[PDB]
Amino acid sequence: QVSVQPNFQQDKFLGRWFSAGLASNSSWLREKKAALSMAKSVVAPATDGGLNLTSTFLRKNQCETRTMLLQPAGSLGSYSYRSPHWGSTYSVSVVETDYDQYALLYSQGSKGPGEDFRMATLYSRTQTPRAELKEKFTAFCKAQGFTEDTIVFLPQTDKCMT
Repeated sequence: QVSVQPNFQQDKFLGRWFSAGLASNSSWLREKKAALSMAKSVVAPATDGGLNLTSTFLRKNQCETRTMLLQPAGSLGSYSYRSPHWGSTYSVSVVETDYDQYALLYSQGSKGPGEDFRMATLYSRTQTPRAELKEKFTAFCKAQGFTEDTIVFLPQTDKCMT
């Protein structure tokens, strides 16, 4: 169902990214806003196989850091994530990227109570992606069935980014 970036090259996907947009279900957004803020996300190879995604961001008056392990799931650019909290698994795909400016990711619940969860994410090498990039994101989000009220862009911030 979900496309992956053709000939995905993980060697070129590493290092610092910023979360610049998201889209998800109505309910999740109902009490997870206010207020979502921009995250700094660092991508590095995992010795257990796959990639570690380490995110830092402002939440409840403090900078918080979290690490997500993404393991290969069958095709280059297609990964799986197991939540350590209650154990749900999620498909996480790098749908489209140019490596040096943007990446569009798509996450879907696979098994567990998180099964029906669907979320798209815009990652950007800069904190302020061009209008054209924000349009690639809106386009993918709408094509996947997200309504405009569920598509949220996250503004530039300095807090927790250093």
